[PDB]
Amino acid sequence: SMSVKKPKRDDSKDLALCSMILTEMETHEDAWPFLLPVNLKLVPGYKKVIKKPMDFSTIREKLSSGQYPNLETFALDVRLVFDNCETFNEDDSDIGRAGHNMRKYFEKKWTDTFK
Repeated sequence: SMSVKKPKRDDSKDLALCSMILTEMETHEDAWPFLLPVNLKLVPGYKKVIKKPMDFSTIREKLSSGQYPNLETFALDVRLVFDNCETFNEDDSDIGRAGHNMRKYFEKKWTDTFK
């Protein structure tokens, strides 16, 4: 509260470490469904159904331009990519499986780096 602060958790490396994680996700073999924004003209249903589209290229641009105020807003956009994928894709599809694999991969890197 006013003039009463918990000790300062060092956040000075968070930008670098989020960028490293994002690189690792970009280079995973199963990242191909997530690299670029879904083409809203060519994928029926996507525009109406997926209220907040998100992809790794869009995260990378946001990261590079100071649009994440802290590491939790970064994790929220990564999870959004996989939550969108689950909303639109059957679990037993290549893209559905890709999304489960990537979410697992991300959550381990997240825990190992920051928890």
